[PDB]
Parts: sequence; C-alpha cells; structure tokens
Amino acid sequence: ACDYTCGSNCYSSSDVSTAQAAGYKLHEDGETVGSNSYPHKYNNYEGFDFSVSSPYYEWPILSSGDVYSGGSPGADRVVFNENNQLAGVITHTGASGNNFVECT
Ligand SMILES: Nc1nc2c(ncn2[C@@H]2O[C@H](CO)[C@@H](O)[C@H]2OP(=O)(O)O)c(=O)[nH]1
Ligand SMILES: [Ca+2]
Repeated sequence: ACDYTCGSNCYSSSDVSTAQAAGYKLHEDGETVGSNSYPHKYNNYEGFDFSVSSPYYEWPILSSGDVYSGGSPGADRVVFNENNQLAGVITHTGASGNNFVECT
C-alpha cells in the first residue's frame, strides 16, 4: 500500500524522506536546480492546514524514484519547513490549472 497517493503515483515514506532531504540540503546551501528554481517558497495559497509552521518550501518528488536534478518536475511535490519538518505531499493532479490538492 502507498503511504501517499498522488493521482496514480504511489509513494512510501522512504521515497518522501529521500526527496525531502535532497530539497532541504539545497535550501540550506542556498542553491537551486531546474528552470523553476527548486526548492522554492511555497506560499500555501490553497490554505492547507499544515500541522508544522511556515515558511514552507516545495521540492519535486518523482515517480521514477530518482531525486530531482532538473528538467520536468512532474506534478508532485514534498513541502517542508525551515526545520526540515514535513508539512505535506501535494500534487497538481486532479486540481485545475496550477493549483494543488493533497496526496492521500
Ligand atoms: N498553486 C500554487 N502555486 C504556488 C504556491 N506557492 C508558490 N507557487 C508557485 O506560484 C506559481 C502559480 O501557482 C507557480 O510558479 C507555482 O510553482 P510550482 O509549480 O513550482 O509550485 C502555492 O501556494 N500554490
Ligand atoms: Ca518508491
């Protein structure tokens, strides 16, 4: 079973923590990857009720199991805060435009 299901993408907790760690490291070093400069601030326009405090940052999580290194980020993201605490896993899949919905 999946720990997080983003549309048809299935992620385990291990997939998430691996993605989060890579994203947080870049954040810590003040470096970005890709045309959209990941990781970057996640404004939470959606108003998700995250249990940890902001600011939030988003980093792509890939269904391939690889760590994001550039190119297309797909539709899924892991959201972490300044303390490297996991806020949530979100996706563009099933949401209109560039909006997000939470992975289940
Ligand atoms: N939908 C959405 N996009 C956000 C948010 N915070 C930052 N963004 C970024 O703001 C723009 C419009 O949604 C996009 O550049 C999106 O990038 P990502 O695809 O990298 O999330 C947010 O809270 N919601
Ligand atoms: Ca996996």
